Amino acid sequence: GNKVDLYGKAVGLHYFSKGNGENSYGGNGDMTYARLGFKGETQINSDLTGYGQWEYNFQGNNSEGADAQTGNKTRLAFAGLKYADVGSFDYGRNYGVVYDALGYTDMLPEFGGDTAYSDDFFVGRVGGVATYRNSNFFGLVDGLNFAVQYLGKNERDTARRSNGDGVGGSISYEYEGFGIVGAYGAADRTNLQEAQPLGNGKKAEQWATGLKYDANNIYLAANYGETRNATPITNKFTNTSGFANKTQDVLLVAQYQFDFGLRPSIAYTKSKAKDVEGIGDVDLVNYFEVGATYYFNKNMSTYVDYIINQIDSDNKLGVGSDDTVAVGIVYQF
Amino acid sequence: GNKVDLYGKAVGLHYFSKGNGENSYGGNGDMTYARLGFKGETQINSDLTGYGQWEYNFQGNNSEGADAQTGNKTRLAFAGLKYADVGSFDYGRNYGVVYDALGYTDMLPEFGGDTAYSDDFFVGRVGGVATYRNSNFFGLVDGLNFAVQYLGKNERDTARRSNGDGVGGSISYEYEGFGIVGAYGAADRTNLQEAQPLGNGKKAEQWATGLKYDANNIYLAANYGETRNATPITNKFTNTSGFANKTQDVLLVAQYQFDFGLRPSIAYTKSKAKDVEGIGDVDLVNYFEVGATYYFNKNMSTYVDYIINQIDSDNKLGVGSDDTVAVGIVYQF
Amino acid sequence: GNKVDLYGKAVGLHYFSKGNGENSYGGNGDMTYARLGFKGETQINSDLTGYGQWEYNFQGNNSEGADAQTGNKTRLAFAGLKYADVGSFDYGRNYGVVYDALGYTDMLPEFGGDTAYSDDFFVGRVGGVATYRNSNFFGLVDGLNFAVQYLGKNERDTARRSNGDGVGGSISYEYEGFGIVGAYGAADRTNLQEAQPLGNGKKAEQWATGLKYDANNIYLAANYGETRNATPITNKFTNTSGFANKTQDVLLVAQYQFDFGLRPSIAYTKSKAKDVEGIGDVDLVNYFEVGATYYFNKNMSTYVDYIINQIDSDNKLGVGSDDTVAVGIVYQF
Repeated sequence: GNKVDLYGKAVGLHYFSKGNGENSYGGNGDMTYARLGFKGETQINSDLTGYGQWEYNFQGNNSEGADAQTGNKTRLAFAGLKYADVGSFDYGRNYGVVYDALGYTDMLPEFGGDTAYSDDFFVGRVGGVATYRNSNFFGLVDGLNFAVQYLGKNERDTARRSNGDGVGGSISYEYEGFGIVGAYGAADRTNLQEAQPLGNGKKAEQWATGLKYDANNIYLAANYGETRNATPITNKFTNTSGFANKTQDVLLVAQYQFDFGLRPSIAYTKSKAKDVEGIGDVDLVNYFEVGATYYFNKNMSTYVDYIINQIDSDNKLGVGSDDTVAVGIVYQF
Repeated sequence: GNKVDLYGKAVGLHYFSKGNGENSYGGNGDMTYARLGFKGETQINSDLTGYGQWEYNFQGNNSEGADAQTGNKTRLAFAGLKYADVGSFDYGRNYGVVYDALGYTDMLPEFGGDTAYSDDFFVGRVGGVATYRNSNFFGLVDGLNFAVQYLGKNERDTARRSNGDGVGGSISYEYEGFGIVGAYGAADRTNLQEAQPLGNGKKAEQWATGLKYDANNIYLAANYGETRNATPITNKFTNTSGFANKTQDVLLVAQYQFDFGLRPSIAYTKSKAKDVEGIGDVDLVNYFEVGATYYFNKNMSTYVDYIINQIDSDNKLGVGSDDTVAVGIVYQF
Repeated sequence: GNKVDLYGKAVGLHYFSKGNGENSYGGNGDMTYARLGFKGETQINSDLTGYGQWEYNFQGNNSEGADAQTGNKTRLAFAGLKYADVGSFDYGRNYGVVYDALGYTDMLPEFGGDTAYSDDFFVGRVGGVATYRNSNFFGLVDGLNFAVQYLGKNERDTARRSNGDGVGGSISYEYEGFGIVGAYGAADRTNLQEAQPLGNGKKAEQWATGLKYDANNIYLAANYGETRNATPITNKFTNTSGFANKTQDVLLVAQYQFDFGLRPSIAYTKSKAKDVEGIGDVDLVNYFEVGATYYFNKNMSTYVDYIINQIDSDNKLGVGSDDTVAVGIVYQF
């Protein structure tokens, strides 16, 4: 009793931004890519299931010469066991447990989910996490789920992609279409992260809450959160980098799914950094979004996503101020 | 109604050239490799189909240490829609539209197709092309096909793999075994390509025609074409590089497919560069070919391909003059 | 009549060693990874089969930034034909023919098989080998198998991953649960390998014998062998490297497979280098092993593997002296 799906997609994708767009939200040019993965689950006995998943990203916008591997990576690689009502345990490269909140708004046709950074403690995909999850409180409270996650230190060659040991968890409750969630994690920073000019402190912290309504073809969600010493940043003026001492983040989304397959979307996102060395307060992300995806069926879709960028041109860190529109065509299986 | 094929091959492949063969057509040594891809198509309704394809090359002749990734790349990555008789549209990394002509002779057991360079405007696979294709003139003229293709600028880190914006197209007509085709495209060159010592001008151009007979187990084809500022070249003496101001190219092939599975092949190819800075005229490619593939069935084959190289030893750009023979064994699915 | 299996596994894997473990057997930290491959065989006729295989390793312990590709590689890539009782021939990247002996002890839950180095002449996976194998002596002697293998020179950018031309072979005999095997190969060393400070001589040689009992849920095996100028080594003091002039190697393993799925393991391995320039004799590997794998079924397992490391802290080459324990969870298909 094993079921394994090989799965994947090919995404023709193009970004339009003015001139460069070295000063835009998303950039400019061909951004085509493809994903390949497997996900499998085996029924060991009536109460026990083993499972594994691996997912890889292959850029489609590189040449076949020396730059062939740019932006190619494993996204996920983990395996786990799930026991009757006791919970599931998995270990590997997987989603940070703060993403249990951030996933609420990470729903846009192309962009969005800006604070769910990869290899960034608990907000995005990350290496070496052991994750325990429980559904419906051991089978006793329908709708009430929680998780705890242990993050092992990754002392890598850059501060940006490193972390120390840490712990995080999440609790959520869902009831006839509504959902609420909170997630928090904290971890040591490594000596290399500390040596960065930007950000100061021995612990990283990230938290977020989420509210959503997801029924009757309507999708509405909001996320609010803060981080300490955890959001990666760069000052394009001094070419210095590191982490924001604090940030406060808000993300809102509203979508509707029409039976004929159109799914319009609007959204707002703002992330503001505070106590940044040599700057003080400074916006990281600030935009409105209008977009749509058209689903032809479960295997084919197309979309447009427009980021009306509200970052101003005198942003003190050099964050791009121009708009970006993406257009995509997607075959997936 | 989705059909997706995972497909691939493992190719044990060895090249024999004298000494190095640093001065040969093809080189020398192990050239084993494998390909993995998917290709999928979904029937959206009776008249509309969505489709996607991704294909990757994994060299099999690298070690498992630092050189593990040499020559590994995505070859194709695109998705598209095809509507009743109106045409097909796809976007991504795909074959340049001049390959609609060059494919006629790109038929040898191992070598051949020399002017179908990758990441070279319209002659080979290339990034960021939007391609429209029409079969049988909207359903009105059986056998008459055309295409137009829009190439978005790729300002990459090398001249060799860069291009500016451009447009190309092709028209072909097939009738009881005979086929004729023409294709032309033109594009801006980028500032980096212009700064190269070899080749001068603001536009690249490539064109080719093709004639073939493909029936009764016979395959015969010829391609003639020219390029301006588009064929990549190197002078091994001065170690300078760039593009040939002009080239003129001819490719001929003849093959026969015996029912017992042997498919012998002979061929001629010559590509000559003109107005090369500091040289004038100079051959790029000039050889005869004799070879065969033996098909055991649709999944297994073996072949030998011998390139009787007619480049002379005093070639002014340093183009290799020695012969090369390849021997391959292929399992594919 | 083609059968192709896509296959793979996701392995959550963690190593525990004291402090660094820069001075341990196995290291420390997340070592998660995934494998993807295909293996196919086509029945050409009643007596002839074609076959191909490709296998790749994707690390799961890298970040998605610049280090994304570390430790990623093709492990195997070859294709072949197998004729009735005459034998099989394949060419590509495959197991060196000395591994026909070393495979006997390469059976531990995580570690073990220490002398089966990759890209190391005939002991491990290697590029450009043509391998002929015969089962049951042409169909005439049940249980008696042999092989010969031709290794083409690989002049790569490092000594460690290079080799010259060579030949190796193996002969084995199996009879109601017992097996005996011998394998030997020799090859030229390349000029780059010769220029290394460690190891001196024009030929590499590697041989090994094996004995095993494999029946009634018992597994016992021993391997003994020697090498000349073939085992790669480093002196962490002088930061010099190359090959051991000689080594002598022994590997023992004993395991039991309980019907309920537990498979305990114990093992001993010692590899000693001799005539090392500026040192004389020096241990390379010396440990005992205790471990177990628990198989839930054919798709799911977990294991622990503990290396009681007997290398001392004053080892003259700087070989790590500390212990390592690994813990893994594996989903495979």
